[PDB]
Amino acid sequence: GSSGSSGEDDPIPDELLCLICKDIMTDAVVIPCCGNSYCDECIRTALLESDEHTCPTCHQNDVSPDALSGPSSG
Ligand SMILES: [Zn+2]
Ligand SMILES: [Zn+2]
Repeated sequence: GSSGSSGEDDPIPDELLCLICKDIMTDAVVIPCCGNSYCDECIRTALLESDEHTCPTCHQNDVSPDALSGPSSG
């Protein structure tokens, strides 16, 4: 050996991932209804998926989509 870089490391932890597609959340958004990490889109589509805007984590009714920590209109 005698080359270097002797040691295994752990990649981005789960805590830094969404509970939907498990993909880096370019724009972490925390929902008020309950509070969870979801991709700017993940949370966007979700609300759509269901008949109406009903948060997946906690059955909500019209969860303030703007409330999210996204000043870019979402
Ligand atoms: Zn996602
Ligand atoms: Zn919720």
